[PDB]
Amino acid sequence: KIEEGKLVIWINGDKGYNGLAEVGKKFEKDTGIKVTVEHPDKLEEKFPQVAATGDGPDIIFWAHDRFGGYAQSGLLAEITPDKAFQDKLYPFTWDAVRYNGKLIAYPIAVEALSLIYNKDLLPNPPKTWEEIPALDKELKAKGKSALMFNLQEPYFTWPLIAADGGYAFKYENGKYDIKDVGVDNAGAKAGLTFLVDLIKNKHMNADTDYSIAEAAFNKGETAMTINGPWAWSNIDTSKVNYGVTVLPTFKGQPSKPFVGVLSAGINAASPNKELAKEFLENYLLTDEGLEAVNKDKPLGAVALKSYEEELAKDPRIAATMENAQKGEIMPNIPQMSAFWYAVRTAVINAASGRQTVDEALKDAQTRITK
Repeated sequence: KIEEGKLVIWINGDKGYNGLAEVGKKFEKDTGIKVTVEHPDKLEEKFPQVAATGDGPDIIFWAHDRFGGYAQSGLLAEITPDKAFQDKLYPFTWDAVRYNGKLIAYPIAVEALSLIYNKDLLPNPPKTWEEIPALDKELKAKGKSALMFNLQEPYFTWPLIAADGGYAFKYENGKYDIKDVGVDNAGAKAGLTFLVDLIKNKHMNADTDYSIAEAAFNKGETAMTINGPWAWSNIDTSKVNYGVTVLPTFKGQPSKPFVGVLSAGINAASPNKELAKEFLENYLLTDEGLEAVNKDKPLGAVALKSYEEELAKDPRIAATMENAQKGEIMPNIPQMSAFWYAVRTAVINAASGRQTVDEALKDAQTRITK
């Protein structure tokens, strides 16, 4: 039971606060409803504290992965965006926020991975995964390494398997297959095989993580680095020209790194569903509101086509959104998240040498089909 007549909004992201806060003010100005915007980071540890007591915000934002636990806990209220919004919602992302064949959530922001590399040093990046350890090899004798993936965590080992195209990479005439299981493919096995073998070959480091790479970036321990665009904010400490290319190679043909679409829900414990309703439909999912939020967050973030139509004007973002279709949208489905975690444990058991690639993806398969 959340207090009536109030709108508490737990925003989720690096910034975006002022943008959404100003939108919250506009809501309060027109409705008279007191709006409180905040960002209690570490929801993984903090959210449960209010979730288990029937408390929390009225509106709350989650990552494509983290959201699955939000709906799983049963704190997600039914959400029905304006019919026009559902039309402006692309099938790729509109289905991504469904569950049990029902629309349960709405997207707010779109992010994707990539291959960030030192362009000044090597303007020609690895064309494929076989050319990743090629640069680790050249630096191997130099006491350095090109690849700086988080390998202690499954962050950059899960998509390593998926990158090959044998796992979590489907397409059917404007649709995606998230019912099949990819870990049983040799392509999926190859990705995990690459991990383990290249660790033994002293090109990859299972110990390397965010904090190690971050320190390496600030200290300048290596001549170059290969990592995602999320780590680029730490990579660019060197103040040199870093370039970007396609990280994954899908059946021998690269296209576009996987696209993680952030989404938000409404607290079931909120009696203020009408306040979240009006805010959502009138403000949050309005081009003006999306622009306000993207005042602090990257402009690439988009909820509706109606805003993507304005992003089409941007030579760079338009091309990104076009190429985004060449990848796959990550659904916020609770079951899909659990299916990913099945592999996220497999990649670590194999990296640590607890079990083989076959055994690792065997256990993953079982967990996915469970």
